[PDB]
Amino acid sequence: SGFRKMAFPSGKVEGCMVQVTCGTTTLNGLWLDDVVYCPRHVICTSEDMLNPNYEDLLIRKSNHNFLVQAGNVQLRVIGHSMQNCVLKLKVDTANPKTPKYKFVRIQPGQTFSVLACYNGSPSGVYQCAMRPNFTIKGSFLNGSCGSVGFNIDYDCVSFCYMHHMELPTGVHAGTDLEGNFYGPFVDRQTAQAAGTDTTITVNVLAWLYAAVINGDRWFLNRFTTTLNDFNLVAMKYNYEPLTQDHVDILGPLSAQTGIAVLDMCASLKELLQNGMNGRTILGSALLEDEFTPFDVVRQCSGVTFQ
Amino acid sequence: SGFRKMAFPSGKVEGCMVQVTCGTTTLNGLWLDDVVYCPRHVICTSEDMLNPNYEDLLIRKSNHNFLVQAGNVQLRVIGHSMQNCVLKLKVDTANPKTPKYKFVRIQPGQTFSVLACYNGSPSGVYQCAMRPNFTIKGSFLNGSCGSVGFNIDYDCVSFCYMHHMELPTGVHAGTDLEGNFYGPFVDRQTAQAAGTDTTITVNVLAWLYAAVINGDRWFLNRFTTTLNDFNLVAMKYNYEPLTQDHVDILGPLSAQTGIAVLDMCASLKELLQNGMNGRTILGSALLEDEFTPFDVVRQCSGVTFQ
Ligand SMILES: *[C@](O)(C(=O)NC1CC1)[C@H](CCCC)NC(=O)[C@@H]1[C@@H]2[C@H](CN1C(=O)[C@@H](NC(=O)NC1(CS(=O)(=O)C(C)(C)C)CCCCC1)C(C)(C)C)C2(C)C
Ligand SMILES: *[C@](O)(C(=O)NC1CC1)[C@H](CCCC)NC(=O)[C@@H]1[C@@H]2[C@H](CN1C(=O)[C@@H](NC(=O)NC1(CS(=O)(=O)C(C)(C)C)CCCCC1)C(C)(C)C)C2(C)C
Repeated sequence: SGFRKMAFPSGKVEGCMVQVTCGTTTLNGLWLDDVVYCPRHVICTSEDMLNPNYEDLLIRKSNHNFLVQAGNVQLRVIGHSMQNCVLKLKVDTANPKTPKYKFVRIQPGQTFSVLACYNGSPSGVYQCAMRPNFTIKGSFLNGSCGSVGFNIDYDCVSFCYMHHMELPTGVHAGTDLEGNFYGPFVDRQTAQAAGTDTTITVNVLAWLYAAVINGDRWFLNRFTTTLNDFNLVAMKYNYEPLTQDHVDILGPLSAQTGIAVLDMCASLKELLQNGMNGRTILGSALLEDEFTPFDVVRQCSGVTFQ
Repeated sequence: SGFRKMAFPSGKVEGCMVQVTCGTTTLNGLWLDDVVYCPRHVICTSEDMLNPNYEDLLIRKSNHNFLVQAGNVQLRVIGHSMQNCVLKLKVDTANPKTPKYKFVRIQPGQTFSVLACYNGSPSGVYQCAMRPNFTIKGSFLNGSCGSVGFNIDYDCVSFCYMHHMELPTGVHAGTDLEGNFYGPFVDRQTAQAAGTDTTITVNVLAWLYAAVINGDRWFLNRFTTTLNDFNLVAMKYNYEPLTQDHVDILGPLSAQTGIAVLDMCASLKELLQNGMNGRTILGSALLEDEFTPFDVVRQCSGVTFQ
């Protein structure tokens, strides 16, 4: 038993991390085959971030301006190209540790593991979720740009995030591995609007099911609620609308615990209105929304990977 | 910025996990050089748990009763020996991916990363701490026995834990890599006394320093205390006696934030007596004691490893 925030094993991603330097800016790059992916704003200076012209800046840059290192052994940049907000630094050596990689663009509510790197060296791994406002609550300092988020299907590493920048609130934003930002953000140092964050309801319900499997059962009621009456209670506390598809996704968890989704909704319908009086659920005093239904099945069935 | 429970990169540990099978029992083993380490109760059946005689049980077993597989490769066992509560299976092939390993026995209050494994395959990594009662709050199912805990010291992997069994309270217990259990426990299915769990005070203080660096400063008061008055409040709510040694390690955190340790103790002093009042520090409504001051320095400075 037990329940903790689990990140995927980072072994297959550590071998793809390199150091990328352009002038005085040093950040991380993703070395897959003979291509090195990194944030395109590595070619900028201090006052270039304020209003950059990336086309004009890349043109004044040449191949010997990019310094790519993989540990002590180096790589020679052969051809630089731009794809949206990421830089394609092609090299003369193909990565022998290239795994079965995969480029995916995730939806708000899905979780992934982040391998935080500095100077091309892995520092730590942790799990987080893409918030409904297309930001992530991660842990990043200077030098962490280029760190990637990923999942493992089985042997297929699914890259889905690359860190770019930090918001004034303290959350973080980035792109997929094709250079397209998550959200309405642009890679420019200027104040931009960020949306209001909501609570992922289908994730809170999966977390409550995890609490039932582990023994926490006090939050449970005997009543039921509609699929519409619950949405009234949800949409006040800035919770996210619950659909019929979410009920079908929670099938496995509903069948193992013998508690219908609409029954667990009635338990959640009561918790949001009254509070918790000062109790705890799974060792937490707040409701957790960073566990997808699939994350709960992994921790309560032992799903392993390559 | 940011702060999340962060685990060490598990790349160097994934290549050491193998599958050990003895009869019907299949669990995980640690492959370092030409030795495989696994819990000794792999030789037990279902009836042996109540009262196992490990000497008499091991004698009835031979080298060909132990089958070890590192994925698709079979490791033929040559010599089996028993050291405390772990079994050694010397195989004919040395692990070519043997990292720079190291066997350590951690103290209560220290943290480490756990690589939960099933059938010799890594399932995920998470961070936890050794509780003062020599238990850990982990996440383990059936087949997870043999999963190891570790720290990464630059280029040296420090193995410090191997999972063995689960307690009635939902917590877990195990041994070091020499076979010596953490705590008074013995590997036998029989009611066994566990100790009262206290809160690691030096970790809560370090966690409060992390909140100050990240922006959370509402809990800072204007009082101050010595080292003895705070211990009266701490020892009632089950915290560890705060010693002068704990004040000395928190230097880097106190020097960066400009807040003395005795100053943070007064702010903590009010936090135990008056509660928090539906408030959250670092996004948590409870006080966290699973972050050593070394962990906080790591996330707030950028320590990487090999
Ligand atoms: C990353 O590139 C890196 O690690 N580089 C190596 C050299 C150290 C670096 C690190 C981010 C902090 C964790 N990322 C950046 O420098 C990017 C790029 C420049 C500025 N930033 C960035 O993160 C800004 N944040 C920022 O610009 N946020 C906004 C504007 S704001 O934050 O509202 C304000 C007007 C500055 C107050 C822009 C985009 C949307 C969010 C708001 C800070 C360095 C100030 C944190 C690029 C080109 C965007
Ligand atoms: C591990 O061997 C494994 O993963 N095997 C693979 C093949 C399935 C397995 C993991 C189980 C839970 C994570 N570990 C065990 O089976 C050990 C060994 C037998 C029994 N257990 C075990 O964990 C017991 N727990 C237990 O016995 N705890 C106590 C006694 S008790 O819990 O108070 C009670 C009287 C049984 C209620 C003894 C040890 C100290 C704590 C108390 C359970 C399977 C019941 C969880 C060994 C040989 C100890």
